[PDB]
Amino acid sequence: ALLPGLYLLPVPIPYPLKTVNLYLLQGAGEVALVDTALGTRAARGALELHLAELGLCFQDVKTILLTHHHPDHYGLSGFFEGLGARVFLHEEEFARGHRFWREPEAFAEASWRLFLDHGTPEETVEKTRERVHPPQNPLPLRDGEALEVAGKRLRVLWTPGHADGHAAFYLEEEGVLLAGDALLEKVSPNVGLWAYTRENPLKDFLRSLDRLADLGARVAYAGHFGPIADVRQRAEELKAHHQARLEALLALLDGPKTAWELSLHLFPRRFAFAETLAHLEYLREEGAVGRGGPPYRYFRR
Ligand SMILES: [Zn+2]
Ligand SMILES: [Zn+2]
Repeated sequence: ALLPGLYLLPVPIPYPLKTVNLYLLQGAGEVALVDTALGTRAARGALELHLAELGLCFQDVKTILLTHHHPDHYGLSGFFEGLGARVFLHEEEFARGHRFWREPEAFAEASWRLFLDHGTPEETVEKTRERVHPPQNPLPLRDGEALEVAGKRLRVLWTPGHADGHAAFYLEEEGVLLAGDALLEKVSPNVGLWAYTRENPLKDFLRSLDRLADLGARVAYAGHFGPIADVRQRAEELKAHHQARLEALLALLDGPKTAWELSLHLFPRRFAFAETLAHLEYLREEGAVGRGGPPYRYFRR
């Protein structure tokens, strides 16, 4: 129990992060989940056992609050919805990451072309899609809106970057931030440029870190790894981290290079590619780099 009626629920995931952190809220006769893991036997089983420990079934969870559309957070939302749960998702996900799951053919060609144009040589995504149960009627959340959930009051903080409609949930009185993947303690959360992403995802991400830095939160519980005791400090560390990565990427451009080959050294794979692309497009917008093609080869001015 992180607070009375607020519980950390670690769930195994078949991705390099290995474990996703879900948050269970119980109170005032209500039960809610922040994030849902995904449809594997190991993930479903772990979540069931967690709920059982609290005396609950899947069917007891009537409210779902999603930080973002990534499979490790969004994967079981449609399952819970099928049992009668109400699913909440930030509005900016709807035409992007949410559409990606709902309409497999909406971004398919662009997704592959983005890889190919940026030097990727000739699916795990299909395996992922099989583990994802998209909600049919999710309700759009808005930045700054206030939710009364299980006796607690949560402020919706739109924090784009890691995902377009990424939302953190902030308990203002307690100063407790449910950060999702906008902030992590050990590594940087991915900032990837995908076919459905906003124009400059890294710029969004750094502005989101600024927003969280000035928030005044007393503690952050994120989507992965351990608790974050000093939120401003970690936000400032992730700022500095990406500044170092930008400098590192500039150094790697000793000649014209593709995003694929660059991603091997900037990250000594799919996520590495998208992150590298995000950093390149940030640099290009600033004018620090240019590109020929397609096939795109980036160079340092
Ligand atoms: Zn994520
Ligand atoms: Zn995650």
